[PDB]
Amino acid sequence: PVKESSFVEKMKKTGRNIIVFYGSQTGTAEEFANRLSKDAHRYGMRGMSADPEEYDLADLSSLPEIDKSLVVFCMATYGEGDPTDNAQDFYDWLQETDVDLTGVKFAVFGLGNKTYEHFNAMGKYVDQRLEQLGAQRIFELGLGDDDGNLEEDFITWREQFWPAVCEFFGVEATGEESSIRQYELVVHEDMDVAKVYTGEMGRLKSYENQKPPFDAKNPFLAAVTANRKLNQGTERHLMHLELDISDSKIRYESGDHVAVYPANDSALVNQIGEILGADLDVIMSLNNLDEESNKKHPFPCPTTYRTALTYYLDITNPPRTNVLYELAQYASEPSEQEHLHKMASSSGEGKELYLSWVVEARRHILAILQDYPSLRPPIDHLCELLPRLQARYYAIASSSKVHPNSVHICAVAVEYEAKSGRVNKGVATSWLRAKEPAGENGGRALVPMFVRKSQFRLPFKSTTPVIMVGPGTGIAPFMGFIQERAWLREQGKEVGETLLYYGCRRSDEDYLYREELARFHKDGALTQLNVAFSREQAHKVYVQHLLKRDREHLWKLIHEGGAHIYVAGDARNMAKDVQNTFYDIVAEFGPMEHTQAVDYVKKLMTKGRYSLNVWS
Ligand SMILES: Cc1cc2nc3c(=O)[nH]c(=O)nc-3n(C[C@H](O)[C@H](O)[C@H](O)COP(=O)(O)OP(=O)(O)OC[C@H]3O[C@@H](n4cnc5c(N)ncnc54)[C@H](O)[C@@H]3O)c2cc1C
Ligand SMILES: NC(=O)c1ccc[n+]([C@@H]2O[C@H](COP(=O)([O-])OP(=O)(O)OC[C@H]3O[C@@H](n4cnc5c(N)ncnc54)[C@H](OP(=O)(O)O)[C@@H]3O)[C@@H](O)[C@H]2O)c1
Ligand SMILES: Cc1cc2nc3c(=O)[nH]c(=O)nc-3n(C[C@H](O)[C@H](O)[C@H](O)COP(=O)(O)O)c2cc1C
Repeated sequence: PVKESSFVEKMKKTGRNIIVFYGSQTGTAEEFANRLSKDAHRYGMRGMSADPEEYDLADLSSLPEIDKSLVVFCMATYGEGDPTDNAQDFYDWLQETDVDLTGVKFAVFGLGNKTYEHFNAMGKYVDQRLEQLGAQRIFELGLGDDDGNLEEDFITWREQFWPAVCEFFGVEATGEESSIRQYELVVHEDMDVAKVYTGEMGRLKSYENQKPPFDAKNPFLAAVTANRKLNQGTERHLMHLELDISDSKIRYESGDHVAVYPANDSALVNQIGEILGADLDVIMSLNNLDEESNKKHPFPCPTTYRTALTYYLDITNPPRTNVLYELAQYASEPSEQEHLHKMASSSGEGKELYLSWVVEARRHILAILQDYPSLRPPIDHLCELLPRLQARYYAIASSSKVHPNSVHICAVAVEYEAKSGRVNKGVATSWLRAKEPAGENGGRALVPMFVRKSQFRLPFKSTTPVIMVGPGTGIAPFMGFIQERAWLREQGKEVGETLLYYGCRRSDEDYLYREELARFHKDGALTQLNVAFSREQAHKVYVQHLLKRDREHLWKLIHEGGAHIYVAGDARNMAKDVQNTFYDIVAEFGPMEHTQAVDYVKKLMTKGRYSLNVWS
């Protein structure tokens, strides 16, 4: 990327004394950064949030040139305790630099967690490194946990952070409070249709005029060739889709991920407009009131409210506390204005109400507008407050050795009864489920997508043994692994053992790729096809039980055969239980104490022989 000029100079030229950097992948850290940046005004200060990737952090050395200057880092962790893609350069710089940061004042809030090994790795590193470099910490490191409730961890940290800042710099709670807007509304009663965004992510008309290379800013509209129901029963809906990436020049390997940009439910969009009495077809733009910022709009503009609510805004996840806080002013019934205002509390009934009535109940914006009927905010402000609609990732279920021009997806459609009382539908899966191949040329079901390279890969040597554990939709990446493994064999190569440990409720309910797997097994592509049917008997039978059963042979492949272990699917419980079972296997056949088995297994991970492709 081409770097922006010195952030320190921008701050000087714009009267800013605090800058907040975000290492964000799915926007969580980015949003916290903006919240902190906006907070500054309430304390006699002025800040800006910034993407570290667009700057050279070596300029931190010049920050002391600004009086009462301070830098805050909101850093989330990804991969294997890595830094977010956008924080890679900063991370590389921190280890390599020897620059002296004497005079620099900092604070760090990490978006870390517990269902992962190095929980909050990045956050801890930045906070530690800046100090080593000579900078002085102005407030304790924050350790947020997305497994419980990050929002609340942030609220807690934030509540103590500002007072600490005011006391150190000797500033007053000046601003106190008062509704402030980041963007101004400009309605376009004309506008040449050719310059109105209709859902594209980057360059205007980029969805209609496709031009490579394609990525997150320029997605490729892949035609949906196939979309079929995978499960045999009716309990749920599991689907297999095939996206045509021919002529896109996109490359991929088994184990990578495919991201898609979905469209919200039209009915839901319609109702929001209706309940607010807003005309959704109004063409408009929301322009930053700060003419100096590079963030000219909250989303592609000009555009209609309908398009924004459909392709650019998140209207289904529970609104964050600051959003409800800003909306409170539009609730005409006192008790309702009060509940909304108190959602941002660090303790008490207001906090409990938020955790239960909003988060736990999974109340999206429309639900709140319906249940607190006096809340009728203007459409333009709400659009400024809502977070951006994020792309959804899927473990590519095919091998490029076999399907170089097609990317496959295996997904379960999300649809559940929320405690809010309504049925919530998953944005991307509901949208993907409705995509229909059409028929030859009559209608073209297109899916905006791009590929994100992962580190989940089959061994370089075809002879290395492979142990795959992926129950449920965790089978997704392994279909690619297996197609490729079978391919290698077909190509005359010597392939080591390939074992699949799969699981589903019942063979006649949701045994995904039943036919394909049976075929691969029959042809020898799969050395063993171990399937745990969890509900075909009174007790549970899970993949870990099969692993325990085969402990002796697996240990042989692991300790003597240099086998590679892969775990995909549920990251919350399955992955951990599977990990624990491997601990026990190693502990028995080592032999060695549990503590040592853990180390042994954690080493396999570091040496690239124990990989994960899990999610929640
Ligand atoms: C690297 C990676 C790979 C992935 N690979 C796959 C894959 O191969 N296949 C696949 O199916 N998915 C996969 N996912 C999950 C995928 O990205 C989507 O999250 C999933 O398909 C649902 O998206 P959605 O937009 O339909 O749902 P959304 O509208 O985004 O809603 C999902 C949210 O709803 C909530 N939720 C769901 N069920 C309930 C319930 N019963 N009660 C309360 N809350 C609930 C949760 O908070 C969840 O976060 C992957 C994720 C990552 C990060
Ligand atoms: N937030 C929520 O409330 C919520 C609720 C449901 C699902 N989800 C999400 O939706 C996804 C469901 O994916 P899926 O359809 O592919 O999986 P799935 O069908 O639910 O499960 C696959 C197989 O794994 C078994 N299993 C359950 N717990 C296990 C454990 N601890 N260890 C080993 N095996 C276990 C299941 O048996 P049994 O089911 O009989 O135990 C089943 O046979 C998950 O990634 C999850 O994050 C979220
Ligand atoms: C694919 C994936 C990998 C993750 N890996 C880690 C990890 O190694 N350590 C950790 O503490 N959290 C991990 N998390 C959780 C994030 O750190 C946490 O959800 C954070 O709030 C995300 O912030 P963001 O939206 O700003 O990127 C992971 C989340 C996803 C989706």
